Amino acid sequence: MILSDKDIIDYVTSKRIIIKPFNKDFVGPCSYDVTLGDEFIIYDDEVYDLSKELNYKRIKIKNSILVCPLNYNLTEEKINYFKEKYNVDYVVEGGVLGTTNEYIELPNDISAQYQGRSSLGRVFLTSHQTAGWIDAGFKGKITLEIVAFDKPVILYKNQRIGQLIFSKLLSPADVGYSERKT
Amino acid sequence: MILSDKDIIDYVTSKRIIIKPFNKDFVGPCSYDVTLGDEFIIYDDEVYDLSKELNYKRIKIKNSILVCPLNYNLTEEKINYFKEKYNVDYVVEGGVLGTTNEYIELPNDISAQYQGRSSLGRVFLTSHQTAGWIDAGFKGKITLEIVAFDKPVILYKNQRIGQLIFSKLLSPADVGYSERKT
Amino acid sequence: MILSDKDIIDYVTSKRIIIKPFNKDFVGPCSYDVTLGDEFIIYDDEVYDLSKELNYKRIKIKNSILVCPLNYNLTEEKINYFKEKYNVDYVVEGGVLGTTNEYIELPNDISAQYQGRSSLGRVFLTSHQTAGWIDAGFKGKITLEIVAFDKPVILYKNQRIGQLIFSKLLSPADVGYSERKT
Amino acid sequence: MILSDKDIIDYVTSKRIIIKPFNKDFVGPCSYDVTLGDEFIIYDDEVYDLSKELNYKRIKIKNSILVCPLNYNLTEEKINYFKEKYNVDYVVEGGVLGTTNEYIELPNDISAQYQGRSSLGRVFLTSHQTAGWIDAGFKGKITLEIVAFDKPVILYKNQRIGQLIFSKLLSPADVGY
Amino acid sequence: MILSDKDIIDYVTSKRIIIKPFNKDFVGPCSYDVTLGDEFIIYDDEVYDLSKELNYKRIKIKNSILVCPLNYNLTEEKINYFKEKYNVDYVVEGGVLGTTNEYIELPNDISAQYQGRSSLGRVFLTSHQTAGWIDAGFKGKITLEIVAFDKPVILYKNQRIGQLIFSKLLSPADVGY
Amino acid sequence: MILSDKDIIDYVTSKRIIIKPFNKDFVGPCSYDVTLGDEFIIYDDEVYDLSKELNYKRIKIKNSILVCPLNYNLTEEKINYFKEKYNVDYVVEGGVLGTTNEYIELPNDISAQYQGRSSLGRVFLTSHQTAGWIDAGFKGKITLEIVAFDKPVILYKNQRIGQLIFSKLLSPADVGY
Ligand SMILES: Nc1ccn([C@H]2C[C@H](O)[C@@H](COP(=O)(O)OP(=O)(O)OP(=O)(O)O)O2)c(=O)n1
Ligand SMILES: Nc1ccn([C@H]2C[C@H](O)[C@@H](COP(=O)(O)OP(=O)(O)OP(=O)(O)O)O2)c(=O)n1
Ligand SMILES: Nc1ccn([C@H]2C[C@H](O)[C@@H](COP(=O)(O)OP(=O)(O)OP(=O)(O)O)O2)c(=O)n1
Repeated sequence: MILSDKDIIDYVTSKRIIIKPFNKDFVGPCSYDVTLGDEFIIYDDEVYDLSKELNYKRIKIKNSILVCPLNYNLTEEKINYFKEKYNVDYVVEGGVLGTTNEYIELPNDISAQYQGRSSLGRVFLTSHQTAGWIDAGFKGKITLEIVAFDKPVILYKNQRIGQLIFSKLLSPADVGYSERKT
Repeated sequence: MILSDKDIIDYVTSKRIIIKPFNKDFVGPCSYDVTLGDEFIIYDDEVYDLSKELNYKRIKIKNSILVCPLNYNLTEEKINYFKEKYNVDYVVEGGVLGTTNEYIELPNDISAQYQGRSSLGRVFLTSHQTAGWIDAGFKGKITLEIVAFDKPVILYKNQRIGQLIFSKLLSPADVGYSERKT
Repeated sequence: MILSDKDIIDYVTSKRIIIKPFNKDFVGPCSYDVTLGDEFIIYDDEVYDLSKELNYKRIKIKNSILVCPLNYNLTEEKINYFKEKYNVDYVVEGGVLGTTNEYIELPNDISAQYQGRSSLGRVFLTSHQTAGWIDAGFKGKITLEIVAFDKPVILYKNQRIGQLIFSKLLSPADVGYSERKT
Repeated sequence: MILSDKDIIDYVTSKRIIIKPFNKDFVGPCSYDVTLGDEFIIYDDEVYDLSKELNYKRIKIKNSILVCPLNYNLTEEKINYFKEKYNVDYVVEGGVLGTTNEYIELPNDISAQYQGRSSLGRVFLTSHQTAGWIDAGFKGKITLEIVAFDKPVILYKNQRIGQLIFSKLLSPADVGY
Repeated sequence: MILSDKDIIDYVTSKRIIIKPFNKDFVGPCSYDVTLGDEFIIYDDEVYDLSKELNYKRIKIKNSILVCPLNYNLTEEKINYFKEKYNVDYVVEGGVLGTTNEYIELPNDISAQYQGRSSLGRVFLTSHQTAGWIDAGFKGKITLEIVAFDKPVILYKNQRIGQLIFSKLLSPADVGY
Repeated sequence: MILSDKDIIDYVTSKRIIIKPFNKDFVGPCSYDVTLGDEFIIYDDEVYDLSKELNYKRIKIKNSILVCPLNYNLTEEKINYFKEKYNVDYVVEGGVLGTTNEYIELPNDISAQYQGRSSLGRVFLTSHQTAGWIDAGFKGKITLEIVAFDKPVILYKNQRIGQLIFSKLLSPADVGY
């Protein structure tokens, strides 16, 4: 069973589900809208080998960024052309990592799924390529995997980028660890 | 909890969930198969800026369409080559918008998720790049975001293209508005 | 409602849900980790027409494989360069079919969703492009659709590749057929 | 998860839950009202020994019955007094077994609970001694255990006597029997 | 699906479930304790005929009441004996209607069941004849059907008398009434 | 959501729900049958005052007990008559407290309801005065409130006396106590 708006409000009110910052107007019929942070990550390696720590570069946009499909063959000329014509702060091609502004904490009886917003899916822009299910007990912001599959797409800082859908677990889960006191 | 075939039939029978047209043979163990409409949309802009109304072209296929991966570099020669060799009515590359033939209406206690069919996923053809969850209270046909990630794929008008999975909400949702009478 | 770790263990113990081979340490708060088999499939056709039986080649890796994004333009020189530098057994570009080592059987009251692991999504590598919901009653291994969307990614035989999330059905489903005896 | 009016309607429509006879007006927010049959059973043995076959007499009423609390001492004169004053066809004291008019069949994924009617509870008349849960897979009419705890109560043939609350099972049961 | 302490707290906080008055200390693992009001109702007619309007007397107690089993034969001397020995304000035999202090309102997606307090059950005192399920959409105080089955039992004004167990409905009900 | 036979089996196997002793044959479509212990408690005070400590006598039977309705007037001759005719070890009238043989422990996500056996309900014998819901987190044997409402009923040591219906909680409870 998926939590409706009424449930989302209840759980947030009692702190069963943490959402920071929380915006009551972001609560939908059965989901909670999340927004795009201004910090992005761009990898800098020939190939990705998870056995190692990948090399990357961190950038912060003032207002917007243009995400181009892979192999868009971006040149210095094309970049300045886009920045001037569309007033974007940064221009990237291929995959780029983003983050939600929202930090969340899930209880042991709730799992959440993140999904990119439909209006962006409509222009072939995704902010997550996997199902996006999150383990009960999870604490943190949501990492976004942004990729455009047709034409370059303009994304704006703080814009609604996706939604979290909350589902009840059949039973309380062992989140992986337990803590007590002296 | 996901609705089984028995539940799907019940809800459709009592009009709790509207599906038009409805085909009882499209009801699976825990989903409902939907079909591909003959109308598609192709955007025509350098970049996609959601602040504006995107430019596009509407096409209607007589029977089939060939969807090629992005940057397939389609030329007039290649198009006629495909149309003649595979008898396809249209040839496109990159993302293309489609629609289900089916129109649905969801009650305030049901959310639905659309997923592209497995047989097509098996050939790297997707008709939705996001989770595809639909808000309770939704009314309308399903918009498809079609993209091929390996080789061109032939799609046929009216073919089963995906499935809707229905989930119960924990509580009735506020669909966003309420209506009364004089 | 999604099954928690406690439920997963219960169902596996009573054989309601079959998982072979089963590793108790693969049970998470609300999912079960699956691993990557050593056999892969690569299609060999100009276009994919589902009306026919697609041509393909089966390969078996000794330890690892390098999955490059589509149109990576792999040459014999580049392949030997990768195999020597990263010690990979095979080098492929575009979509490649894989399989989980695990074979599963789902009861008539459970549906499962497969999702690629987050650590790999983080490097733009997916092992399924659709929602990945599996019908109740399903029996078999999970077919993986592997695609890299940014840079080549190294995958290792037997590594955890994704997770199965189990959901209860609202009612028992008709899996499609029934069997009796003389 | 208790079935709401809409769910009850759905399950009856698809024959997942059988209710014969069925009246849509008996469907409440989350229950289905059942009615009192005209047939009753009165045990005639000295004590109840479940290890033995119980003797009883079958009683059928035309319109109504007066249920008196145990030890009401129903003399021959008192019974006639009650029949003429309240127009009851039969007068009994202590326990009496009745039955719903409705015959039901439950699927392997539903369990139901029978509850006596609220209005009757308020006059200390009960139609069930136990909680009233009915196994998934059950088939049959519902046996009523009628007892009055304060003063005599008149029951009418075919009157609503209680309700069935339907609950979903977490998983399908093995209704082999 | 029965609501746990955390759920009850949430539903009361957002006013999905109304409970007036409300005391957080009455919230248990999966129920909410309710208390006994000082007002009771005693029927004064010879028999219960639901087809007619019932006559009754309104009784209000200051502190406590002694509930005796039916046919306890409460002579004038016995009543005074009980009042002086147990300091009860009123002595009654057989059934007596009471009410919870708490007024509740249930949403269209919740049904509740009232259950008599365990400690009282152990002394054979019941405060409800039926299963106790309350329709989704219900509004009002809970009517108590009090009867003692073994020996007289003293009940105190405002004491915890039972509990409400809340259950989720599978779907929203049509609480038009 | 009520647990089905398969769920009960799973929860007992993983020790989520403790039942000692446990017999797989007692698992029904959606319940678990419990049995009658040989120990009973009979209160010996004039009235029940929960504000005070209750006096009682401990009774243990070898094989069976005869439960008579209240005010059955069990003279010395009547008792011997019943013992010799029905081979019962003890004869009591009114309420008697019993206990299940089974000891249980419930997890923070399950609540259980005890219900008296159907066959016994049909002979107007009840083993619980309240609805019977048991808090999540509970540990212990189940106390039985036995009362006969029609005629004397013979109960046998170790016989199935009722059943436990297990329900899932919507969320985990805070079973601190
Ligand atoms: N008030 C009642 C009483 C009984 N029954 C039904 C359900 C029971 O399963 C059946 C009686 O079965 P048994 O005669 O076999 O009684 P048992 O005690 O021997 O078995 P069980 O405990 O399963 O009822 O009748 C009913 O619908 N309403
Ligand atoms: N112990 C009780 C008894 C009753 N009620 C409430 C719920 C009932 O719906 C209402 C009584 O309604 P009616 O007077 O209309 O009784 P009816 O039998 O005629 O209708 P119903 O079967 O719906 O109760 O009072 C309650 O909260 N506690
Ligand atoms: N038939 C019964 C009666 C009681 N109990 C258990 C569950 C109760 O929580 C406990 C009795 O607790 P108390 O002695 O504290 O009774 P109280 O009324 O004071 O508290 P509570 O209302 O929680 O029971 O015994 C049981 O399993 N079966």
